[PDB]
Amino acid sequence: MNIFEMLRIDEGLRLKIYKDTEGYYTIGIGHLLTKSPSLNAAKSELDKAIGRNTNGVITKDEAEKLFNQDVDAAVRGILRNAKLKPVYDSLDAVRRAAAINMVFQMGETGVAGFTNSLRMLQQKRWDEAAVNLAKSRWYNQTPNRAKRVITTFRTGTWDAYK
Ligand SMILES: [Cl-]
Ligand SMILES: [Cl-]
Repeated sequence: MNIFEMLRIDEGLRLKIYKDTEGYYTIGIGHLLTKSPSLNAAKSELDKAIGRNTNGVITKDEAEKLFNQDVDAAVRGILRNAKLKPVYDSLDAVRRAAAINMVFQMGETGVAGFTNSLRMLQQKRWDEAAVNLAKSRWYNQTPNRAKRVITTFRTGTWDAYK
């Protein structure tokens, strides 16, 4: 298991513009196109992202190229963020994958607001972090995904994903 296979389980793969759990236009492997209610705005964001006239459909290769860029972008966002980077550096390889999953889902700014959880993760207080991570809109809106990510931070294994 790795970050790619993890996010592929959590996000799915859809080759046509769809709305995500929040109602936002999305395509591929959780690639958010726009928060705007306009499907025309989505299509135009999609065209720009892929570099051709898509009419709201992309191929598998194209969904995987977006995925690759997005995983890369989430890593680079962790490493440039003063609050995330120290936590990430302190973690083992499995729990690093959990931190990436969270940033991919909710952005660097969102994860950086989990101030208390980040401190507990940094101190390696796993059971405590997991309890605090769960007291969140994140956990209440997407409980099954959030449980898998929280289990990863708690155990340091891929058990929630097998
Ligand atoms: Cl893009
Ligand atoms: Cl969920």
